[PDB]
This record gives sequence, C-alpha cells and structure tokens, in this order.
Amino acid sequence: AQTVPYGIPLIKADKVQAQGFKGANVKVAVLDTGIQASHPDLNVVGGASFVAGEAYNTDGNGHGTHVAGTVAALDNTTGVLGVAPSVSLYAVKVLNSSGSGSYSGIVSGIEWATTNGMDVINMSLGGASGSTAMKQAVDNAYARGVVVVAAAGNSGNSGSTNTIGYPAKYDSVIAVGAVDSNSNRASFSSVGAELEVMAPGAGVYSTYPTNTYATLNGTSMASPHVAGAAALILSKHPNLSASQVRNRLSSTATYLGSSFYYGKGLINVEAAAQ
Ligand SMILES: [Ca+2]
Ligand SMILES: [Ca+2]
Repeated sequence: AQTVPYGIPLIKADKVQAQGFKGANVKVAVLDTGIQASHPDLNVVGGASFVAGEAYNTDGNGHGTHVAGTVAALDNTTGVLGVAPSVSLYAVKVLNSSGSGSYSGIVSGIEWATTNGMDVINMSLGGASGSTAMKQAVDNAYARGVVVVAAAGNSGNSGSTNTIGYPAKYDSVIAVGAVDSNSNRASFSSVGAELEVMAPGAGVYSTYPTNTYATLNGTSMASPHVAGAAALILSKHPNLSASQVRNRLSSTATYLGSSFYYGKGLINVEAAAQ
C-alpha cells in the first residue's frame, strides 16, 4: 500500500496531481548526500558527484534519499508519494555520508545542474556562512532560468536576529521555512528578512535507505516540498520563467503572520498553479 504523507495534502499537491499535472518532463536536481537510486519508490535518471570517492546513486547518510522522496517518490501502490511524482530526478552528491562537503563541491554541483538543464535545484543544505563563489553559482543558475530552492535554516529565532542560512539568504534563492502537521511554524525554523515561504518540515515521512521509509524534521524537509511544487507548476505551465514560478508560490501562499517569521506563509500549489 502507498501512504500519502501529510505534507502533500497540506500544500494541496494532491489537488494538482488530480488535475493530471505531476511534474512530467521537469528536471529537478537534489543537491545533497546522494540518493539511493535502487530504492523501489524512486527513479533517479542521472546525476553527478563532487564528493571524492563517493558515487551519487548511493546515499550513506539518508538525508538526500529522504529529500528526494519528498520531491518525487513514485505514485504506485508502494511506500510514499512525492509532491511531483513524475519529475525527472537527478542526484547531485555534494555532501558525504557524514552530511558535510566542501563549498567548492557544492558550487560544482550547482554549476552541473545549470549546465545540464535542470529546471529546479533543491539545496536542503547550508550554513551560517556564504562565499562569493556560492553566490555567483546560484545567481547564475537563477539568471539562466533555474528555480533555486533552499532550506532557510534550523537556527530558530532570538529577538530580532536574522538567522537565515546560506544559500537561502541569497536573493536568487527561495528561502523555505518549516511548519508542522498543524501548519504551525516549527520552533527550529530560521527567521529574517529573506524568509520567503513556509512548507511542511516537522515529522516528514519519506523514502530512506535501504529500501525503507523514515521520519525527519528540518527546514531541509520543507525545501523539497517547494521544489516539488515548482515542478508541478512547470509541468502545467512549461513556458514560465523562474521568477514567474517563484512569484506564483509566494503570491498565493496562505498568510501565517509577519514575514520575518513566516515569509508570505504556507505554499498552496493548487492556487499557485491556477
Ligand atoms: Ca510510492
Ligand atoms: Ca540555505
């Protein structure tokens, strides 16, 4: 049997899938710890590794496989169900099995995705610090028409401090915060002027190695909901620019409160894809 994780109806991705738009012919790169390509509920059609000695189609951490399943777990009678289950899914390994990687490897992965015609980049990753090379890579991807999505960070809030991580903080990247199954902001969700939209991030059930399923918490679970939503929109409206996809997501989001804490609110992909 197949389970529908709560995030799929919460963002109204089920409604868009029922219209017949499921991400077909949209290319999404998951820049992470790899993807377990042999998982029965995923179809990884290509990728690249920039982690020395690690293949992109294996995932010794689990994070990348989980993120990938939120985007793209196959619609069948097995496992779970992704936001955009017909996407062309690419594993871009930029983090090792311990979840860390050089920033130049992350840049190489962004560049690979751009050169190879990805429509959407998901970076469920980041840190407190950026770099000129990282900013240039995401800026170039967006300028060349890629929708770039990243986790806002899991640093929470403290007074008025801006805790958005990089690359989410760059203007070319959609910074995604996290809500739970009640649609309440998760306390770990980072905050600040760059926070753009919210998506399900607490208690997110997805694919996990080896051939299994697991529940994780983080803004890095919220980001792939937005990446998948972008792919749903593009599968219905293939001629849109990256900015047009991005604005559909933020202009139709459900208001949750002040943008510092919630951005424009919870994405509603049914409304965004109208
Ligand atoms: Ca499935
Ligand atoms: Ca980030």
